[PDB]
Amino acid sequence: LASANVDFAFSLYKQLVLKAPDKNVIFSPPSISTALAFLSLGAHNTTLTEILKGLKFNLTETSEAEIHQSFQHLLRTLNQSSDELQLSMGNAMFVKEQLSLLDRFTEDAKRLYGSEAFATDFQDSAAAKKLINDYVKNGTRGKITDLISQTMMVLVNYIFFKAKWEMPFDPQDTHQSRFYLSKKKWVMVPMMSLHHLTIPYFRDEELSCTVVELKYTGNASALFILPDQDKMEEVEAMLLPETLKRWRDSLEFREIGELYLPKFSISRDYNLNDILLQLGIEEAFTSKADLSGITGARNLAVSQVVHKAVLDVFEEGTEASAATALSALVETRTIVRFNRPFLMIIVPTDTQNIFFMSKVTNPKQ
Repeated sequence: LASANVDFAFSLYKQLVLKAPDKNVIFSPPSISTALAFLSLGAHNTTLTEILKGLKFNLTETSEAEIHQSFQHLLRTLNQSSDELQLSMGNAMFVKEQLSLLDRFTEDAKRLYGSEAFATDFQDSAAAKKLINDYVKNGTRGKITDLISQTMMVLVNYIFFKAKWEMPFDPQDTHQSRFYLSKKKWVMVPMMSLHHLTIPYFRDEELSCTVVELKYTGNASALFILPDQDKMEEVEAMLLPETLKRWRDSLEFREIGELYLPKFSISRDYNLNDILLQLGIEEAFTSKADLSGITGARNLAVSQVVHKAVLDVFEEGTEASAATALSALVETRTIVRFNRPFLMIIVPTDTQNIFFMSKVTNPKQ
């Protein structure tokens, strides 16, 4: 169920951070989950089993069929670009001209993942690569080749997101301010702010961090976690499903005098080969790969999996795209200030799933 998608998200995060301990992180779990399951559609035996288990499903409790039904359901709900909250996701395949495929593969891909097919000419690589990159701004790509190569096809999943803050910031309350990277180093950042507000709050003394929730208009919210100084590594160590359930259950309305949140934008390009290997998905990258469900023959193998994501946080709200754009200072009562490394998780209000995960160590990066 959705407990698999959340479980998969924290497992991925732990590995990305071990790869890079002091850089910014940004990724979309549901895009990476759907792409892998889209691939597993033409897989068999051990190759199949490693993918489904790598995704954190309990096979002793769920059949393969039920798993594809869940993703079909997940796709029908997401697509809702109208109620002030825009969210969209699609799948597609680029195939080399004159490449035979099994009727069942083509059919199921269509009925379960809404996949489209495009006749592609890879012999003209430079142009074939640009077309695919332009088609996928935010998303995941799986390059498939001849067992043991060239390029037979590329599977893809893309996502878009745009939302409005339920309590907008005013461009006139944004001021240049400090942001400490270390306990003695900092940079200048546009700091937004709100005054005299009541929002859900909770102080986690166990992990030494502060949690706050800012809603968007529509069925979604953003959670911001502020670890005390030199405590990020300790919060990261306990980033598990249970902790999330506990933070969301402990939130209580409280009044704040001032809230300062930096306006930023971050993007990342990931090569996921090593990571997936660390999670148990191995055989599909070898000669022993069993992807006979695509063309009928065991002559295909996965060579490369990449993920790309962009996040923009500003006065009006949040968007998964790039940016383009008196003010008298007050200081009194209580002051929550996100002027040091923090975490941000975007989750739907009535469900236990996550659309975006990110950590901000340096906003000017």
